[PDB]
This record gives sequence, structure tokens and C-alpha cells, in this order.
Amino acid sequence: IPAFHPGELNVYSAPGDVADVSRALRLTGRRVMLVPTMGALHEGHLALVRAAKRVPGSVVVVSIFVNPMQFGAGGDDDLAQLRAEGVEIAFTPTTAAMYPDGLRTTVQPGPLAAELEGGPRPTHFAGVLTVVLKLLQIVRPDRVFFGEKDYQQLVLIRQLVADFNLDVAVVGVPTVREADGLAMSSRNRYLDPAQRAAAVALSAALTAAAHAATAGAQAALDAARAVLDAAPGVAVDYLELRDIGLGPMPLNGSGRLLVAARLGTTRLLDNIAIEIG
Amino acid sequence: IPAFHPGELNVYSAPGDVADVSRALRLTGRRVMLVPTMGALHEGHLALVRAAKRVPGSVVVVSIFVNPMQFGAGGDDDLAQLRAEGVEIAFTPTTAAMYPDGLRTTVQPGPLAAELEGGPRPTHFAGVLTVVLKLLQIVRPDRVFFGEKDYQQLVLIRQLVADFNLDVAVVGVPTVREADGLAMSSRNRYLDPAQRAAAVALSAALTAAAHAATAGAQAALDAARAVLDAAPGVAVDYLELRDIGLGPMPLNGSGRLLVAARLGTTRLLDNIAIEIG
Ligand SMILES: Nc1ncnc2c1ncn2[C@@H]1O[C@H](COP(=O)(O)O)[C@@H](O)[C@H]1O
Ligand SMILES: Nc1ncnc2c1ncn2[C@@H]1O[C@H](COP(=O)(O)O)[C@@H](O)[C@H]1O
Repeated sequence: IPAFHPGELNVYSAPGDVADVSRALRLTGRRVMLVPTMGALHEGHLALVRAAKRVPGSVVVVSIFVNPMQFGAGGDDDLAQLRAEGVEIAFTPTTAAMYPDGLRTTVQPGPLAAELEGGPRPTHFAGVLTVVLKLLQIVRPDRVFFGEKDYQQLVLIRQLVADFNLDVAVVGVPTVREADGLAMSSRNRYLDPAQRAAAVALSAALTAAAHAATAGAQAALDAARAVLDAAPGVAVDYLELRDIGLGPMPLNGSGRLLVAARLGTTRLLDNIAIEIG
Repeated sequence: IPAFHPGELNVYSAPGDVADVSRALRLTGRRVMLVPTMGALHEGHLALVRAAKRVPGSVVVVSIFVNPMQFGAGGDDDLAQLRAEGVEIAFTPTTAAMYPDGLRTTVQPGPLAAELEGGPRPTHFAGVLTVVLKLLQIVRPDRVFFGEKDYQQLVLIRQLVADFNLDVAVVGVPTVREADGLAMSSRNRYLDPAQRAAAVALSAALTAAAHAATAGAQAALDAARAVLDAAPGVAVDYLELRDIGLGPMPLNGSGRLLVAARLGTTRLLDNIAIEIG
């Protein structure tokens, strides 16, 4: 078994090393928490880590991995940040370690993967679910944390876990926002100051919608569309109101409003809870 | 937690019930063994059960489930037999319990699934791997047992376990045969006495090949083909020599010879280890 130093950051890149350390720790009664990321960490990621850390005695495992793009699809102080959060395990595998036999067996999501973010990127969620399934098997966490920021991803992870009978609790963590409401994202770094200012329209549109919703679903959608239309440098890709599981919105109930929009070349996403009437 | 009576047969049909009992038993140090079947049990299945039982203190879980056919694909004393073998858990889920949300997330095998048995049934191994992945997650066995009888299936399960980082040992169990060499199978029950007699040709052809192989790969294939051609009521679907992982056979080394053949309407399979020269 590789060395593990409790109460310090321990970095592993081989799946077998994390699997052995995780198994040994879980046997002592320390619950293991998994927080999957693509690195370039910010306060949105740190909220997931802090939620994992709230679990007494937990070993928090944060993975950093950028899954390769499949055919036809286009597209640092991380460890220091994790250490300062009291994360004990960082898992940083190479592509070759994750895929030693290439892309062979994979996960095929259900049809929700072709909707919304799957429209522009029809293979994206197959990659996500394949990687998350692997991380779950390597780490064997008690709980795994995903942000509401990627709501469709979170819903699909719930489907993965239900459909494959996975014995992990999926924990969704609320979106972390800047003071003006802009959802935090590493992509925000691509925005120039004017685009950053204009980008507040996404959260402004969704929050306006969530309040407009006392007057019903159409009022909510129309309020959001009006705010986005008022922002000249924001080009909307989609703005959709769905039920909480991303099926069709019901006449009366809880739903989710999702937007994707481009500021110049940068595509941003946001979503919010909606209660109808 | 559902009742569990040690040293007796316990039957569960709900995934959650087996998952809770398995988790509780594993915590006591009893290792859990999983033997997946489609019921209609015979001595070939019992060999898998006996191999599982050899593991001291093991709880043997035998699942009985017939996975539904996907679109475009065509096609009792089981519990008493398991009880007499000292099996403590039989898991007998309905289709609805296995697929409460229908066929949604599934496993997509690698390209070996389209070869050999996947030729006639291109969706068959996706169903197999999906079901086995679910059974593995429900039961969380230390080891899972598959017969060499279904060699391509066994190879694909090894791929599933490697590619998804599954923390289970896959145990292949040698094929159980009748006294004359016919590989045991529930399908043998479909054969009339004359067809049963003729069916010995499959094992005769493979065993002849395994001995002919001192003279090389072509000699081995030709010996097998000659035996099959000598049996007038046996129609060969395929006869292929491959490496042990079912890639192309190497010039010198270990391989596997696989045959599929029809006697009237009944399709039978057999395979054997081959050592080249
Ligand atoms: N602003 C945010 N608030 C909450 N979660 C976030 C935020 N940004 C990213 N995440 C979550 O962090 C995880 C890793 O994101 P990524 O590194 O973008 O794969 C995913 O579960 C995201 O949904
Ligand atoms: N004659 C046999 N010898 C060894 N294993 C067998 C035999 N017949 C069936 N099996 C194994 O029993 C398991 C269940 O088979 P089935 O019930 O046909 O799905 C599979 O792993 C088969 O490969």
C-alpha cells in the first residue's frame, strides 16, 4: 500500500494506488467523499469540497482529470488550494492510466444526453458518465458531490447511479455566484471586462423568471427572454423550462429554467429552481 | 434489513433487499461470491456454485434472471438444487425490478461484442454487460464466477471489469461435459436422441484439434473442420482460432478454438484451449 499521511495532502496518479488507500481508510470507519473536477479550481469547486468536509471524519478525495474528446467533437495552484482546504487525497490520473486499453467499454446514457447541452455535443455525456463510473469504482466513496451549476450533468449522474444500482449517495451542491449573481466558472476568465459586465444578464434573467413565476410558466419564460434580449452582446442558444428531472414541465409544480448563451466566443450556462405559481 | 437465516436458502427478488443483506454479511468478514445464471440449472451451473463454495466462509449468491431481448432480436427445481448445494442466497428479480425506469443508461461493449456470437446478435453483449454490471453493484461480491462454456462472454466480462475499474475478481470455471464430451447446456434438452448423438461432433472436433495442434494452427483447424464435415446433421456457423483474449491468433502461443453449429433448429457452442506447436 502506498504511503498515506493523515491530515496532509496526498497526491496519487495511479488508479490502483488511490483504490488501495481508499479501501484501507474506509475499513477504519473514515467515510470517503469524492469531488470530481477538471482542475482550474475556484470557489465553486471549493463549495463542493467544503460540503464533503462537513461529514465528520471524512477523507475527501478530489479528482482532477480532463476527459479526452471523442471523434468529431471540438473544445497552477490547484493542489495548493486543495491542501489549504484540508483535502487529504488528490487523484490526478493521466489519460493513459484511465484508458490503458483505449476507449473500449463505455457507458451509453439515456436520451436526456442528446437534449440541452447534448444538442451541440452528442457524445459529451457518454464521456462524463464513463469517467464518473470509473472514478466511483476506483474510489468507492460513500458520497459523491456535483454542482447544480451543471444541472443536466447532475440529473444524468442520478440516472447513472439509479440505473446501475450504484451504492453511492449523490449530493448536489448549490451554485456559487459572484456578488452580482454571475455563476462562477473557469470560463469566466475568457471574458473581457465589458463581456463580464454583460454576462450578469444570465443570472438576472433567471432570477427575474423565478419571481415572475408567481404569474405562471409563460410569464417566467417571457421575463427571462426579455432580460436576455435587453443585453445586446448576449446571444441565446437555449432557454428552456423543464421539470426537476428535466422531463416536460408540469402544469403546476417545481421546475428548472436553464439557459445557455454566448458572449463573443465564450459560451456560458446558468440554471435556477422555478416554482410554478 | 430483511431476515437472513444463515446456513439456509434465503430468496430475495428486490435489489435493495439483497444489497442490504450482502452489505451486512460482508461486514462480518464473510466473503460474498456471485454466480449469475438464467436458471434452468444443471451440473455446469453447479460447478460454478461449488467453485464459489470452496472459498472458506463465503456466502454464495446465485442470481436467476432472464434479460429481455432488445428491439429486433429474437430468441422447476432450480431453488431446490441451490438449497442442496448450500447456497444461502438466491436473487430472483423481475424485469420491472431490474429496469424500473426502462432501458435507460446501458453499457456499450467494445468491438469484440460484434464478433463471433455478436455477429448473429449484435445487441446481445450490451444486454449481458449491462445486467452483469447491475448484479455486481447490487451484490458487491468479492468474486464473480463465469463458465468457460461462454468464453467470449467471460472475455467481455474481463473487459468490463478492467475498463470500469471494478473491484471484483473474475473467476473462469472449466466447462462441464457429459461423459462423451458434449458441453452441458440447457439447450441440449431440445435435441432428439439422434441429434444428441450427432452433437458429440463439436467436442470431438475441438479435442481432435487440440491434439492436432502439435503440427500447427492449420493442422488444428483442418482436423476440427474434418470432424464437423463428417457429421452430416451438423451445420457449422463458425469455427475460429483466436488468441486467448480473442484477438488474432499469434504465430506461436496459446489460443482458443471456438465453434458454433446447428443441429436442426438448435444452435450449440463449444470452445477449447489450443497450444500452437
Ligand atoms: N459555480 C459553481 N457552483 C457549484 N458548483 C460548481 C460551480 N462551478 C463548477 N462546479 C461544480 O464543480 C464540479 C467540477 O466542475 P468542472 O471542473 O467544471 O468539471 C462540477 O460538479 C460542477 O458542477
Ligand atoms: N457446461 C458448463 N460448464 C461451465 N459453465 C457453464 C456450463 N453451462 C453454463 N455455464 C455457465 O453458467 C453461467 C450461467 O449460464 P446461463 O444460465 O446459460 O446464463 C455462465 O457463466 C455459463 O458460462
